[PDB]
Amino acid sequence: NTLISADLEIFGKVQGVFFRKHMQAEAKKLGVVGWVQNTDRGTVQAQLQGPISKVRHLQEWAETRGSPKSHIDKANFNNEKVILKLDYSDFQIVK
Repeated sequence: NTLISADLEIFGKVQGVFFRKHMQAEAKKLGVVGWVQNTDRGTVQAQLQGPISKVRHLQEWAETRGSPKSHIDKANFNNEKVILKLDYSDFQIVK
């Protein structure tokens, strides 16, 4: 039904801990597409697209679960918009 696109950035101990791999794995199970990236500021950034329910599940994962060794201090969500079709075919880990 309703598709959304939404940005996020996660802060804390979030690099070097398989965060990108685990986020990608969860997104693929959920049917969420887009990308995730390590920033040069020690944070993780992503864009998520998909059915709102599935995006919400992945956003919850990013904010409260993460990978086993990650510690999440904060999660920022913004630029959410309703979209009519997906701009991505799957969820990529990007450099």
